[PDB]
Amino acid sequence: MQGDAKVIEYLNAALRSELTAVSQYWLHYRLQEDWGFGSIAHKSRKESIEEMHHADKLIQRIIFLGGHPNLQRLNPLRIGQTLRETLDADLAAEHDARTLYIEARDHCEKVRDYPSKMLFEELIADEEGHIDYLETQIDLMGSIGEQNYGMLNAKPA
Amino acid sequence: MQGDAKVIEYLNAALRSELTAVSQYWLHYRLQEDWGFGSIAHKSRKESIEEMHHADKLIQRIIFLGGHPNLQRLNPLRIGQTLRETLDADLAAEHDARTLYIEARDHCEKVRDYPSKMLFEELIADEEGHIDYLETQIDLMGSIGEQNYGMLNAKPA
Amino acid sequence: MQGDAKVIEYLNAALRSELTAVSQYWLHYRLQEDWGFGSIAHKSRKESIEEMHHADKLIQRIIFLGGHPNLQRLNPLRIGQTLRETLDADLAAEHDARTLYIEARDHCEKVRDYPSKMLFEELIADEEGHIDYLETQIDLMGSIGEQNYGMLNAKPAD
Amino acid sequence: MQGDAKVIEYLNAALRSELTAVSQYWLHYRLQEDWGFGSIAHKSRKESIEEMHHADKLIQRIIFLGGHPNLQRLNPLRIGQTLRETLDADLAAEHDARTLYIEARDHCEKVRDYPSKMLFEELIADEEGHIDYLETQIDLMGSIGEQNYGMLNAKPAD
Amino acid sequence: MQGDAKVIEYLNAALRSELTAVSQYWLHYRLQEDWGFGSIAHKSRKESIEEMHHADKLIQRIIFLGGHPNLQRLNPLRIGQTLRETLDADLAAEHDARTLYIEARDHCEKVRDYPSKMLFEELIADEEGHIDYLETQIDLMGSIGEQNYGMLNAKPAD
Amino acid sequence: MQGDAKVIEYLNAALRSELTAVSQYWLHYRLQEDWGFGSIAHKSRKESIEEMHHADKLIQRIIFLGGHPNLQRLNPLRIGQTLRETLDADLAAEHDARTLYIEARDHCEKVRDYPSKMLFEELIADEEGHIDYLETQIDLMGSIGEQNYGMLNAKPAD
Amino acid sequence: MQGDAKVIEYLNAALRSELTAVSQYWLHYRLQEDWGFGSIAHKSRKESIEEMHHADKLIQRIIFLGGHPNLQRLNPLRIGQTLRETLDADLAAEHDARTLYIEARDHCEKVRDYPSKMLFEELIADEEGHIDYLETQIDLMGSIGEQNYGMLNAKPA
Ligand code: HEM
Ligand code: HEM
Ligand code: HEM
Ligand SMILES: [Fe+3]
Ligand SMILES: [Fe+3]
Ligand SMILES: [Fe+3]
Ligand SMILES: [Fe+3]
Ligand SMILES: [Fe+3]
Ligand SMILES: [Fe+3]
Ligand SMILES: [Fe+3]
Repeated sequence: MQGDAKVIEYLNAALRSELTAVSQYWLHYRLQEDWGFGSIAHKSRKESIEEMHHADKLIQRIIFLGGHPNLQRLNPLRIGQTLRETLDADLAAEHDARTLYIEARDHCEKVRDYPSKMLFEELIADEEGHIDYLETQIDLMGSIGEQNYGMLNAKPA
Repeated sequence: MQGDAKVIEYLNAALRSELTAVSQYWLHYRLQEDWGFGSIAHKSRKESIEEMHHADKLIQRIIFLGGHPNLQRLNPLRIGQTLRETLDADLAAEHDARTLYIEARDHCEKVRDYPSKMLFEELIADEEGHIDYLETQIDLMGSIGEQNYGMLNAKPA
Repeated sequence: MQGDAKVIEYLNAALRSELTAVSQYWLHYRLQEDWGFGSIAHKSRKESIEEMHHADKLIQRIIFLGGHPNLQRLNPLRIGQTLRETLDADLAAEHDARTLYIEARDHCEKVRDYPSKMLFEELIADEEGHIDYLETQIDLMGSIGEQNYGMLNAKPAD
Repeated sequence: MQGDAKVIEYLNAALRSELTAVSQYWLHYRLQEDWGFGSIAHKSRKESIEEMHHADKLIQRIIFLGGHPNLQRLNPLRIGQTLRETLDADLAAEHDARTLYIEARDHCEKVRDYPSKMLFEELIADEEGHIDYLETQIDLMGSIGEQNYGMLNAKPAD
Repeated sequence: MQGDAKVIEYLNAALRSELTAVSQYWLHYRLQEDWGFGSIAHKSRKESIEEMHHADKLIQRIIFLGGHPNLQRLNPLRIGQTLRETLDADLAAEHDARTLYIEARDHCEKVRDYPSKMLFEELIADEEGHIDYLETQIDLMGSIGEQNYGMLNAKPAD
Repeated sequence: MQGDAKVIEYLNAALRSELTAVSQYWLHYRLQEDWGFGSIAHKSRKESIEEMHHADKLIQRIIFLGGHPNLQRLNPLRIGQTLRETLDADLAAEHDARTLYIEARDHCEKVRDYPSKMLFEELIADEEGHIDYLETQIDLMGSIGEQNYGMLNAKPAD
Repeated sequence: MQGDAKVIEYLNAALRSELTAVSQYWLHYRLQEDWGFGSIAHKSRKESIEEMHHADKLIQRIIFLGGHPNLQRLNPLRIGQTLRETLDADLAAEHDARTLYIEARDHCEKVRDYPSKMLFEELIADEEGHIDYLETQIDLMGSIGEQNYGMLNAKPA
């Protein structure tokens, strides 16, 4: 069924966002494990699959509203060089992503597209959940220090 | 059955004490886990539920003696800002709490209310048990140091 | 995640509201048992634990918004002595809570803090189903007598 | 091991008041049951059995102490003539023994017979459990009418 | 159902002699055990419990008959001072009650109270089982020396 | 938890008392087996391990009171050579212990150190049940002969 | 059966040695766990029970040779104040103990009491096993350092 011409645009921008978040944590998963931190790299992995199901949902919904999901392009990817940079790249991502999901959110009701609104309500809560978790790591880290952090976050033969 | 007008007062003061200890470790459970120390925050949690069953018992006993359990007010809550302050706030609490349970204890026999006395005997042993455990943490801590302590006490993705 | 300073005072209020509720539900639990009404007593035990999870959910979130929770105080408790007074009493508490919850949800909707909004909206349903329930006991009290209602909810001497 | 002369008879008045308890309780069981009130009849029965166990512990302790248990005569029993009277009559038997037990509990403190001392401190808590129970059964009875309580404690096809 | 006045007291002397039995037996259990003779102490205990059951049946029957059980006082008990004396003293308690039971068993025949009649004809066979038992334990004792019998009935690490 | 310096010397004494007991019980274990009395031997093995837990419970607590335990020494051991001398011997040790335990509990009651008090009170029951037991073997020795008692507790050549 | 009057003396001296080793590691088990190092305190415990079965064997054997096991006295107990002192007190013990079991060993054959010799062969191998393990700890320790050591060796709520 024909859907708000703008809700779709918003849903595409969103999709460009998760798809970015996907390649970015996936790429982080593989850097952290190769650095010796396979336990945060196990998380970085599940966070990527989580974003995977996010885009899946978004594409589902667009096609519903008779739109065309632009998968073709990503936004600018951030890649840390150090554990801490990895947790910032994610934090700064989840923040941008957020600001957007609300502004898109605040639009779906105006056009009275409510299920598409509570798919932003879902995402917002997810992201914020993800924000919660990132913050704690960076508190944890800059409390016990960046090496213990890594030890705590690695594994031995 | 009508009970010593004072044993009741004592039992209420006690109740005001556990109920304080409940909100204080519960609140600590949620601060420590958000700081990255979910493993001491798992203990802080069970210690709170332990105090939960304590108040439950106290209320049971008052109502027995035909008294009126004042749940309405708590004492002054202590909240650490740092792992160590968290383990002191608890220690100083368990100490006060103790001094009291004995003085109340020493009163139940005089008025010859013995089961109410051996409910202070229970609590005293509990608290002291809890004192035992706190002390060890603060020895452990100020031996291997405050960061290892936290690492030992946290968890990774 | 630096939260809106006004959102936090609303959640802090809901906290003091729920903590209050924990206590007043838990007291009626213990009075009812001792009076005899095993059953309704067992139900108030559980509705207290209900709140126990809500008080917690509030602390969780407040802390995440960078706020500082306040368990240091609670509101005026309504403790009945008859059985109907227990039900009247709980009702009034729920109504109060819901009036607060509806208001806090609107503040959040207006700061565009949506997850707090969905907490208060999931909070409202909670209290409202509670309400539905209580209004049924009192509904049933009117019908079968303020006395057969006690026996229904009384456990036998097992 | 030779006990304090007086401890070895506090034990024997506890034995006395326990055997009467046993008889009394068991009579009510058999009464409350012929009357129609099976459930409370059954509680009445469990409680006889718990005194059976007290009696035993007392007999045991005495013999360890080199004293001679006196199961010969038992106190005057109170037998109810209605359901309401049964609980009453059982509440006084209890109030007595609890009073007895304390007075003995501290004789033991004085002669330094701390395990006897503990026995009694334990026996108190069990007679207290029973009182809290009988009281509460009176509150309930009192409030849901002494006629419905009657029926809450019956059976039909059992 | 209103019983024959006399049947409703034969039942009550059987009740009497049964409760004494119970006490007596149980005392020997606790004695025979502090002495070292655990096994016979344990038989002594099972048998207390079987009288517990007789007492009950008697109490039941009386109440059906509209009579008032009299658990108030019990017969003079015979307490042994040696293992040999315990069995002796238990053998007379038995010879008595068996004698009592028959005399009552045919009162019942005469008033036509055939189920009471049967009760007693049953109680006989159970006191007979016990006699045959105590006798036989005397034969044995008598023959393998009253010192070995002692030990055949003991335990070591139990 | 800075403990009363006098409480600690009492627990230190109980420690030396129990450590002593461990050893003397464990020696009778090994002598009895070698003499033949498998059973009573197996029992002394276990009563030694009993103490093993008490010696431990003392160390635990002392350390918690901020004290310094002393395992460096023990008291004069009583080692019998006959089987009755083993039983006599253990008795005397228990009596000694209990006299110490009763005294230490009173010191604690008076410093208002209640958990140490409840340790010594739970310690007294321990030794007293032990006593009960030993006085039964010797009780049974008097009865069946100082010789059949050995055979009872002897294991056969399996 | 009557046994070498000296093998017995040696076996008693030995017994005085294990019994010393028993109270010493048991006492160490309880100090280390109260300091926050319950995982080395779990070992210190099993090492004590191991020595328990050692004395048990020794007493068995003496009584066999128609001797009288002197349980009455212990040697001078060592008690560390710090994890490291705990691992030295044990090391110095196991060393003394050793020197002795050989000298006793070297005597059982001369008097041609061979099973009593291969009970010293057992003990020697045990002790040396125990020596092996202590050494490794003190290498491990004075390599990663005394705090990591303790962290590695403790546990959290
Ligand atoms: C009068 C005060 C309270 C009493 C008497 C009480 C009592 C209890 C009891 C008895 C249980 C578990 C039953 C069992 O398994 O044995 C329980 C569970 C629980 N309590 Fe409370 N409680 C009190 C207040 C609180 C507070 C202030 C909180 C925190 C806001 C809280 C949070 C919880 C939670 C979350 C559980 C379930 C376990 C879980 O899901 O984590 N309670 N309580
Ligand atoms: C002399 C004092 C008495 C003592 C020490 C005593 C002891 C006991 C004990 C120990 C049990 C079961 C405990 C177990 O299973 O370990 C029991 C059950 C029973 N009691 Fe007694 N009793 C006494 C007197 C009585 C009396 C007066 C009655 C009333 C008729 C009675 C009737 C029964 C019956 C019928 C049972 C079997 C119930 C069952 O366990 O299924 N007893 N008693
Ligand atoms: C002659 C001296 C001792 C001997 C021969 C001895 C022997 C034994 C043996 C053989 C076992 C376990 C049986 C098995 O499962 O294989 C044991 C267990 C035990 N031992 Fe001893 N022991 C002695 C002294 C001590 C001391 C001084 C303590 C500490 C105070 C102690 C504390 C324990 C404890 C607590 C257990 C049971 C496990 C536990 O609950 O932690 N023992 N002993
Ligand atoms: Fe997302
Ligand atoms: Fe507590
Ligand atoms: Fe709620
Ligand atoms: Fe009782
Ligand atoms: Fe019979
Ligand atoms: Fe002991
Ligand atoms: Fe060794």
